[PDB]
Amino acid sequence: TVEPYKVNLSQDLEHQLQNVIQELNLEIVPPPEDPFLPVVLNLGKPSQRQIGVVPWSPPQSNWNPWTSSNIDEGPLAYATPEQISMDLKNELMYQLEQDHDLQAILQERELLPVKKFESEILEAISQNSVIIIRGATGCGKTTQVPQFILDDFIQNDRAAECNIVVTQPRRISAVSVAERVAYERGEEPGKSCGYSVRFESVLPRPHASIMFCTVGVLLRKLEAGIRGISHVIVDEIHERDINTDFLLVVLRDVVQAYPEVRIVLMSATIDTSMFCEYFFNCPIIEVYGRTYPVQEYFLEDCIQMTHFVPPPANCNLICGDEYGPETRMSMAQLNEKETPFELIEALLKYIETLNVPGAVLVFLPGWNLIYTMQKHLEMNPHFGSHRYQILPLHSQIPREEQRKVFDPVPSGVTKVILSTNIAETSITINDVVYVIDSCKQKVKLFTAHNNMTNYATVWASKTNLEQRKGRAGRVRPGFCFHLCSRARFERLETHMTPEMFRTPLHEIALSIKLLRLGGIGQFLAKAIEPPPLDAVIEAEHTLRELDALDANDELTPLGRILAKLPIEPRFGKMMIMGCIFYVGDAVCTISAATCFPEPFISEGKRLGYVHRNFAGNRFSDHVALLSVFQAWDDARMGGEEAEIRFCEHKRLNMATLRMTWEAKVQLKEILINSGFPEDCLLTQVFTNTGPDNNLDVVISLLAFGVYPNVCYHKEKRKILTTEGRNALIHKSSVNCPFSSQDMKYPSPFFVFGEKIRTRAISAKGMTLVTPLQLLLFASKKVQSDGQIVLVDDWIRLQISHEAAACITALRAAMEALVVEVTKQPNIISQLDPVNEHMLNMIRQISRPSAAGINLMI
Ligand SMILES: Nc1ncnc2c1ncn2[C@@H]1O[C@H](COP(=O)(O)OP(=O)(O)O)[C@@H](O)[C@H]1O
Ligand SMILES: CS(=O)(=O)Nc1cccc(NC(=O)c2cc(-c3ccccc3)cs2)c1
Ligand SMILES: [Mg+2]
Repeated sequence: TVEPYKVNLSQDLEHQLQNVIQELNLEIVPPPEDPFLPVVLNLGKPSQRQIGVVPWSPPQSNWNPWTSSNIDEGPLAYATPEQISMDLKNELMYQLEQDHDLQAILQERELLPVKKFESEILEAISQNSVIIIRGATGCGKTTQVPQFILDDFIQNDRAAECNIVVTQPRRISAVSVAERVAYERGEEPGKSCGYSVRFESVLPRPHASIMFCTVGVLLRKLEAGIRGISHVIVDEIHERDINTDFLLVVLRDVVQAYPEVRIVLMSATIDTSMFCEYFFNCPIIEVYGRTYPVQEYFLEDCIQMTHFVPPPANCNLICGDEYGPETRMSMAQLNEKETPFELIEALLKYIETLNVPGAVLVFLPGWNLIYTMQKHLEMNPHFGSHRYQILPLHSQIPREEQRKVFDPVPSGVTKVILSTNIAETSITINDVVYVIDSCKQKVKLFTAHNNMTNYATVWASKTNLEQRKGRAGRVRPGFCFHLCSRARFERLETHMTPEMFRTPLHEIALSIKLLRLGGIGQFLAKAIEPPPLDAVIEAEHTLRELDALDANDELTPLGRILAKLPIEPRFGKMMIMGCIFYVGDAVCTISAATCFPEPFISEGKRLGYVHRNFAGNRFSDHVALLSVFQAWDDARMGGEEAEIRFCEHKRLNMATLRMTWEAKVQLKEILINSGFPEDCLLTQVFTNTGPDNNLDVVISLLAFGVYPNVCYHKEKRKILTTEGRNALIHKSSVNCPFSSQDMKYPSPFFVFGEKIRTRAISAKGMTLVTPLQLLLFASKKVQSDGQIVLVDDWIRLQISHEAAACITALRAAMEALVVEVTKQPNIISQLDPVNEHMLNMIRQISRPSAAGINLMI
């Protein structure tokens, strides 16, 4: 157990709290008659009910479908479709006529398996409202089909009547495919091709254009409707991305009401009968090309071929008699929960002895096991520049480094790709003869009850291993090396659990309400495979708690704002609260930074003197974050090269800071348009060492945003979670003790970003908060016996009943103000003296000094 923490609160402040509560006429819960029966201090403190179909209209010559606005300037404002159609045709005919590098690219395009199905695909699309283009990965579904459709309208003098939307499940795919199709038309993105992912877009031209966006972005732009679009291409439907599954529900209603629209669903070689039945038994256009017979090998075959020996229910124990005693004895020593890196090294050295030039595609879960495998290889001098080109391929690296996987290598060098499941069905790498398959997947499991994020390394499906096996037989007779026992393969599920089954639904719930599609549960019931009940109940509960929905489950003015903001609704509300306190910029910066990896280059180690200094004396990763932005935004003043020098010298990832800043500008814009004043979102300079009340309030609002992630510090890295369970301070934290010197925290309480479950519970991105900040924002339920208070039945404080119930009343007073503010956001300019008195009182108890703490000593 742990003793109740004493909160040394001054007599002056305890009166001020009581005064404000009295001035606001707040119904404070009085003390208990006796101990043993404690009282809850929590103060509990609508629109008419409505199904609806998202409206549709075809392309128009004086309309820009991407900016969702009229063209009332330039030549295209008055110009007729016939002129635009001829102007765009003549331009393309002349380009193909001249550019010899473009002619060569078109000659590569015309060799892709999909090419010979061009006639049938175009014929199918023209006849039917919806079709499915099923076909193996590498035929050219993604890159060619949109072009075929566009060219067919250009060549047949109807370029003005074509505007294609193409949805991709991943961010990287939307941007990469746009860059790829642009190159294939001898352009950069911004002409015939463009992309619109989250916090980054390059808009294409208003006519005869393709938009490669993510589904999340499309849904956020449907508020007006699908106006000025001829075709909607939903790509990679087989991956079962939750937002894609959701869009198919929307699009089916759209097809039914507006059958003139054209929907093209594109899928790998899977059972597409589910989607066919869903879209009124639509046609399935089959696409195929040359494939070679790939030899399948499992963990037994690999260990035996390489004569491998590991260092110092389990399916590695189960092994057939048709194998060797040492093979069976060797395999048995391998832990299934880890990937054998030394075996992959042994498999690469075996691939050499076969004397058949070809690239090796190594499938791994995430950026960690790719980083680990890469580091492991470069240690051995054999896997050097002269003999091996080892290229990593995951989401969070520059596109320059990702483009290099397609580049040919000089003969004598082997191209080894250490990739995630991006290279499973989403992209095809050429000259791939060998595939080393870990047989694992990285999925984000989230259990709401304990607020546990688990980036788990779970088993892949049979369908996954069959698709990964097929990545070898596109050049010549290939080999696939599965690192799973022949027993384990039998125990694998046929298909991966679709995201709809195992993902929070509150972001989708808001989308449903914004687009006015009716009831959350009513709409999600129409899904191709509806989500489980508790996930819909959990979503409806989450949005009610935030006052995003009311008792009638109808969207509130607050809920409308949260829907438009593309971040966690809890961070969206934290930003709204931030605006009220005139710290809107800082909270927008913090909110943005959650969407990107850490700007620090720590390399999975403890932080150095340089990175730790950004934290100041606040014992906060979030203060460190805000501080690198202050330092970075100051360094940018001296041009681009000075920015690159600052980043290199301070070991910072420049691409991360730029994308995060860009995101902050876009979040800020959505608040401005929602009615919030300009001068409550200004970049206010701050100190991370000296007294700063604006930073005090940011950390108070942080506590709200990351709730229910709070923890208690015991000794060294060992911390106590909200479940009363043991957890660790993450190595990458500033609050992680460097070497043996134990940190003297002025408070044991920490709010934090993610509650990562691995071997043990690891709290990442930690910020120290006072016990007053704990009671104000980082708690829901509070019970008092008169002397002790019980915060969410996990930790106890020794604080005056009066102060604890008053701090609990401010929380309710703030919620009430947030509701009033969201009805008319411009009221934060001039507030009632009474409202500013409770804001000033929150500002007061946000201070360290308020809890008798001086961070400078
Ligand atoms: N960035 C790229 N660099 C080189 N080749 C590429 C690139 N993107 C796609 N390709 C090639 O284009 C062809 C079609 O790919 P794609 O349209 O993604 O196929 P799919 O039908 O599987 O979606 C493949 O041969 C692939 O190797
Ligand atoms: C609604 S639709 O489905 O018919 N068309 C559609 C589809 C997908 C995406 C977008 N639009 C965008 O992605 C973006 C637009 C702007 C923008 C807007 C105004 C001024 C300046 C920039 C930035 S991103 C439209
Ligand atoms: Mg594809």
